Amino acid sequence: QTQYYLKYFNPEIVYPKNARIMLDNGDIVRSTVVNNTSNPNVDMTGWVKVSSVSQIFDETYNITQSVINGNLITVDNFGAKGDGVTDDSAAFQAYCDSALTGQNLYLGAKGRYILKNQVDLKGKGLVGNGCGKVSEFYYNLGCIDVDGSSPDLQGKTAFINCGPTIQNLTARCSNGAGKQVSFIEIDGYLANIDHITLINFYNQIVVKQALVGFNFTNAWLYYSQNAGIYCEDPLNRVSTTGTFHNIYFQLGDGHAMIFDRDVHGCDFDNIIFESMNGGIKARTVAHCGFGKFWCENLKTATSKDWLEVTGANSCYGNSFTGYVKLLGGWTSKTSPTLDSLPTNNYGGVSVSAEGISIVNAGNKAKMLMLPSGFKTGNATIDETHISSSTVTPLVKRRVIGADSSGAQYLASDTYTKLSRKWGTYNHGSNNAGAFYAPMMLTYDQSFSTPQNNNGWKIVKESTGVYRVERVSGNTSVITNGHIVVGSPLMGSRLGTGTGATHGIQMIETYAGSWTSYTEAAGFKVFWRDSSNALVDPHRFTVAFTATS
Amino acid sequence: QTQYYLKYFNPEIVYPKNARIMLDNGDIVRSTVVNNTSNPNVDMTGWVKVSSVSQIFDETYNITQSVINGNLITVDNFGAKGDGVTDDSAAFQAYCDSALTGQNLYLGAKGRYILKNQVDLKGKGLVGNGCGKVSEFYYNLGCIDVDGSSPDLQGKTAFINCGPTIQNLTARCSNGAGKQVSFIEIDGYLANIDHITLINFYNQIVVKQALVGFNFTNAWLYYSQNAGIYCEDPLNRVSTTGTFHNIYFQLGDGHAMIFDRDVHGCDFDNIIFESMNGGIKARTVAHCGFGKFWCENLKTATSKDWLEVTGANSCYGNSFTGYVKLLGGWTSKTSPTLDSLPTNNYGGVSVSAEGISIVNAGNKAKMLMLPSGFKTGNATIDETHISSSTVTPLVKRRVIGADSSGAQYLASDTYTKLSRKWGTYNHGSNNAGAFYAPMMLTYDQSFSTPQNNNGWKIVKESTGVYRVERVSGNTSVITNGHIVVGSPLMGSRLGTGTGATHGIQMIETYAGSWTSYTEAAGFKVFWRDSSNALVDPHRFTVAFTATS
Amino acid sequence: QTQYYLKYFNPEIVYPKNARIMLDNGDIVRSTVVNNTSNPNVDMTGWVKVSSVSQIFDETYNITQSVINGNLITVDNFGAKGDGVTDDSAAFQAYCDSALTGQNLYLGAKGRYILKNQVDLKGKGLVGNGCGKVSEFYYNLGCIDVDGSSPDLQGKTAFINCGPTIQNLTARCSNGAGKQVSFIEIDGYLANIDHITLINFYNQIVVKQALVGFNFTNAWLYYSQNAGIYCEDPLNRVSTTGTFHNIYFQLGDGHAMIFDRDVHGCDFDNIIFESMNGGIKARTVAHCGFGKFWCENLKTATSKDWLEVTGANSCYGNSFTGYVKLLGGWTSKTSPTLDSLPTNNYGGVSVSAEGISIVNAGNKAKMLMLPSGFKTGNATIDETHISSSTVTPLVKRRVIGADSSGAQYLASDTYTKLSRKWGTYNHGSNNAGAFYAPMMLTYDQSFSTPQNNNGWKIVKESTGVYRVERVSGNTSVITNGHIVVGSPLMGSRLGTGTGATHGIQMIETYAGSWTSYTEAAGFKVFWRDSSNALVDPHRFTVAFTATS
Repeated sequence: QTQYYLKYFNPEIVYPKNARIMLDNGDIVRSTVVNNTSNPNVDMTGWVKVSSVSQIFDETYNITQSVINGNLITVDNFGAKGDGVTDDSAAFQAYCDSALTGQNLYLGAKGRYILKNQVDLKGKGLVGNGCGKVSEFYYNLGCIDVDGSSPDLQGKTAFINCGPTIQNLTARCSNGAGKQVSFIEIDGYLANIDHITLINFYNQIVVKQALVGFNFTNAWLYYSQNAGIYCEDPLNRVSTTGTFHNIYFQLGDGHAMIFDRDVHGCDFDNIIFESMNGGIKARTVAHCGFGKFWCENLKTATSKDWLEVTGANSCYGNSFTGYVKLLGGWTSKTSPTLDSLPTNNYGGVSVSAEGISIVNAGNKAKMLMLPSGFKTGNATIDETHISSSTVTPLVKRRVIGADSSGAQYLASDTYTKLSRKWGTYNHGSNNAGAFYAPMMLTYDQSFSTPQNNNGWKIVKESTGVYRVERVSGNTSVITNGHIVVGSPLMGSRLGTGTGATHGIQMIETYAGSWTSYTEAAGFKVFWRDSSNALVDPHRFTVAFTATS
Repeated sequence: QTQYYLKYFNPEIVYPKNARIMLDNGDIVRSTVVNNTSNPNVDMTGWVKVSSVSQIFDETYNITQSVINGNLITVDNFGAKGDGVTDDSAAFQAYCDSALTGQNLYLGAKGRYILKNQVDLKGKGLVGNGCGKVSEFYYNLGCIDVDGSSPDLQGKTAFINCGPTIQNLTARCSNGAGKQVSFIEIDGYLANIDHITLINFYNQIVVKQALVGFNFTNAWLYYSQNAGIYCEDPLNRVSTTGTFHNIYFQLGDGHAMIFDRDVHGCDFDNIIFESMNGGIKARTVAHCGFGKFWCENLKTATSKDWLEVTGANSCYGNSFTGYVKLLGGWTSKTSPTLDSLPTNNYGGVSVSAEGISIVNAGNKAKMLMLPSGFKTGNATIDETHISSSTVTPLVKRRVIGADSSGAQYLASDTYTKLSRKWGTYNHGSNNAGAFYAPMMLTYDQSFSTPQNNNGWKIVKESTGVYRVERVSGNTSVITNGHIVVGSPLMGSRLGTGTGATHGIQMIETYAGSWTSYTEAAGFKVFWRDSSNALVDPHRFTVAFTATS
Repeated sequence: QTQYYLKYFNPEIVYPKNARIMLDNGDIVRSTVVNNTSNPNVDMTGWVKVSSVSQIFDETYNITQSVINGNLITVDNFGAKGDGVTDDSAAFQAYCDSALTGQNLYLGAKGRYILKNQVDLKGKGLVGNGCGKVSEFYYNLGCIDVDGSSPDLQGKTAFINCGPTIQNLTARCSNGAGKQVSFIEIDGYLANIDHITLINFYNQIVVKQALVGFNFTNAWLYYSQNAGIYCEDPLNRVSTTGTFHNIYFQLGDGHAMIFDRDVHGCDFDNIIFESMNGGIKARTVAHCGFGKFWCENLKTATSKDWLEVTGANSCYGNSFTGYVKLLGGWTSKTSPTLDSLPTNNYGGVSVSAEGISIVNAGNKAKMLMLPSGFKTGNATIDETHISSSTVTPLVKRRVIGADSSGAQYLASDTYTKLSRKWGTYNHGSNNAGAFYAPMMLTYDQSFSTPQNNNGWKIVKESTGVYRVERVSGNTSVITNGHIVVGSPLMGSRLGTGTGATHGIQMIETYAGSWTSYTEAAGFKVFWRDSSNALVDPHRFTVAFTATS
């Protein structure tokens, strides 16, 4: 009939260039060649389908719709339904096997994509259609929904061979309790994971080999059965330089993070553990940074450390430099106020409003600064030079008052091998002064061996005459020193109670050393009774200084 | 016919399957059924429009253009013009009400989208078409432009019920000065806000309820009239675990951030306040981390604190661990060098090149470490054990010289209940030594009650005989101690100037304690005149040590 | 003609509205006007091409495909091939010159885009099609590939006038060794750079003018010939407020980052230098934050500092608050344990497991806290008040034992201008006690001038009578003090060995001061021989305290 348009191929006809007819299925074809006698139903040489996007043009750019359709390709291009029912695993696989697709796999605008079989990403990363809250509202708008009841997924990871990107993604496992379905495997060398929400699964993120240049941020990781993030490191490569920031772990049956082996130089900050059964676990944690942690409640456990390091002396070199909030059963081995152990401390510096402290793994030494002052873990505080080769004494300066202008006066002490003093100053008369801790030394004829202080001993020279003298090898001297002789015990060690009167005489180092330069090797003590006869105490003390 | 193609529906004709005719509007329809006698102008059963994307195919994928058009949906799909003039609010609303759209609302590639009415996002997040600089160049390429002169927006927020995402967005309010138009309301529980530029508005980001798992980064927030970020928390839920990083606040008439109530465990880092009239304000700030801030100039105010906490003793537990640059009127209550108050300190640890300090809110105690040493806020420095149950003394070790090999020699002190000494060593003779601070105790017959030092007092036993003895309950002993008797004041308290000679006798703890083991309870002092008769001074001093 | 559809324009025909004919090229046109007699081959007024996307509709939205094609525009829209061979520079330029394109330039889904000529971005930012690993696998899926052998690119930057965004991008330079081809120029004021991988180039990122509000994160920067990031700052604006996080610099022939001039208030964290020939270099680094750095191996250099600051005293105010790992030749001038210099220190606070320290650029002073205690860089440790106007003494409290309940007993010391003591307590008898460091002062008639301690000196008054007296301006007093007179040197400075007996008498400040209130100005010492005659020693010591 001439009242509608419809012509099928006729073998008797010669079709000119640009002639249009219908294929037997009704689709229109256009001849691209002169003298066309080929049947387009069996042989499309010399014909094009007019309803193809390669034959549709955007006049704004003078290009085909075919070209425009290369701007963004998703799993929907390969037949994914995203309908919450149909298995889309074959469409996901076809995307990853395609020659047309780029670095990443993309989801379409709206969809709940069911997966019932493992997808091999073939090195492609994963970009979703939104990072949603943990609710059906968001799952229905955009997510990957792994069917954990699928026999082909039991004990397996849903996505393998992930590229260096996981982002902008909501992913859940439905009906997988007890089936050990993990979400994704990604290599530890070079990754950017950000803005993800993962729900259920056994291990949510499975890291292959070891971390290096691995960046993980802004993740809501809810209801994992074993771990949020799991790194086996089967070859013991040793993980390094991983960052873990802004991660919310909630209501996991296991740990937040499990490293079977060793972690060096990694950074963890702004992490939340809410009703988990474990925090971060590793064999070794070395030279890592830890910032703020908020640890609130345990799922079924009664007590757990926020950081658990299993190796002996294998937690060391760390920076615990943010406040760790502990509520509802969480504990810490990293608090500045924690007492040190002789070994197996969690080694590092700890800085928060609780205190500023520093400790090593394999020793009791620990220093803590608080608003009130200092605390030590080994009953000892050292003061020395930063340089190990410097061998001068130190000087301590301490505020003791005001000068004449009203400014703080800091007085200087002395602590050398030969002198212990504390300085002062009289600003009324403008004179320096000092308080002294003298050397004290006692003679006692009942001693088995003479008492020695700092290379000096007291010996009897003759009746009533005692030398406070230098022993062999003592080349130190007294310079203009102060001398006080103590009280004699006469007749016996207990004493009779009788008294005696003393005088002194200096012992020079060389002729005139004392007379001219007030240098002495020591001094003699002479003891006399009330008749002025020389007499021998059983015991007496002397006190002296080696400087003025 | 005959020289062009055009056939309208004719009720006398039976249209076979695949027949094509034109609707009365000129659009071509194709029959999908045999024996078609239905008028496609009134009833499209058995017909399809050939210019629909459901009838156009991409042969590369063997799918319709309709499917490909599900890859990315924007407000442009719902009639938004983005032309800088036409109100697009209805198109934005239709997007949010549509069954076809995903987690987020998207803008088209290019457009300045005018909004004159409030949009209810219905839980969808917001993704823009670029995070631009603050200039018309970027607004013209891609932004949301809220008409602040619109009566329907006065006193209201432009977008309500935002989902968990705001990203890649430029948004401004035009002609809204004095109209109190705010930009967006987002729930505090689970948010990722990043790469945004917001210009004008009253409150730019309005947080509903309280922060928890709320992450905010990389934002240029210019010219707000009240606040960049405002959290009312009307139910006093208490905000936690919010992160605020890489935010540039510039030329706001009010504050950068206002929390009407309480914030716990939040992190703030790499924040700039340039010509604002306020920094961060809250009622309570507890266990929060603060990193680097650059605060330069105030808009109209003369002086403002970078952090303003209004509650009494409600700033505590914090980490102020980055440098805060203060220029042009900004002040700080968190500097390490700030003197402590007896109460209402901004409590926390403060660490920067200005000093390392720690302070609590409700107490004067504060410790500060600087290159020169230490400073205290309460005129006191404590030194004790980390363990509160340990009750041993401490030992301090201090460099005083070199050993014979040239290495540093650290000498040990003694400070027990019974002994105060400073150790030394003579490496020439290989002898230890010590400097002493003895107990001193004075007898004075004019005292109302005897002087007591450490459980010892001096009493007259008989003429010229005095006991330096233990009082009731003092079970401590002298072991091989040093004894020095001081100078007598004879005849009166002032003294006559006459002298006397002393001797001592030990007082044993048990028979033979001193003679055999040099243990004593105390000692007697005997005083005699020049004729060797026992005499009584009015006043005299003794000095002794309880150890050698 | 009757068995197919084909009709060309015929000037004898009047075409009704909706009539369809073919253009001479075979494309169908439809008349949009009644009585159409215009030839569509020369004049398209009154006609539309039916295969244009402006004539194709998505019935789901009731809009044209033309509108949908505004959702995402890429370089593919302007003829870019992304085929690894064809120069796409003209297509990139057309995109940037187009009225249709938004804030940023976008790549299509898949392609290796060759550029042989410089592209002027015209203020558009750059968004790629993935941030890949450093391998051909990823370059083939999606990258920009700059032809470094192109003569038009020698010595030039490939992209100029970049907008505020660079993201989600992989870019390499092929065959550019020795040709000094740099990648991109971007203004320092307001930038967000994230998730990029850059390979080869001379300078990878060229920052124009100076940093301010410049945010750079998550970047793998491999094989640069001069620098990963270069900032000349030709006008000396001074760079501020830049953030550099999560950057992996690997196998560069030059530095990671070069600032020719000054940097203030910038933040660097989680940075890796692997086999580079330099770290960060700048003229001045002021008030910057440095976090974790992992520096492992040098490419050809033997030794390099991770941070190199060239100006004298131009590294100051900084926070070195993360661990810096140094392996294979990297060195540091920022370690807490490094000895201080008199000048040119890298000034700042340094906090890690190595120690907690603080130092200024232009002074030797440095304090270090370690597990064992403290170390100083200038042989001095100060203890004072935080307030510069407070002029009271300090009290130190130190654990010395236990009280009767078994709690720690902290004893208090005394260090004033007039007194030095250490407190103790006897919990058996419940008595306070103290250890004393007295003032010591010696008389010697051979001194050129009298010895003075704290405003007191000893003068001869008459035969055998000596005054321990206040000098002019000393208004301080003795209150209930302890007095010990030392041993006399008789006859000469050396001493004869004869002795003498002393007594004392107080010198009052006013009549009755000592007798009634135990206040004294000083005291007299009287010396007598065995016949009780007054005698003059040549030299003697006194020790006394100004308080009890």
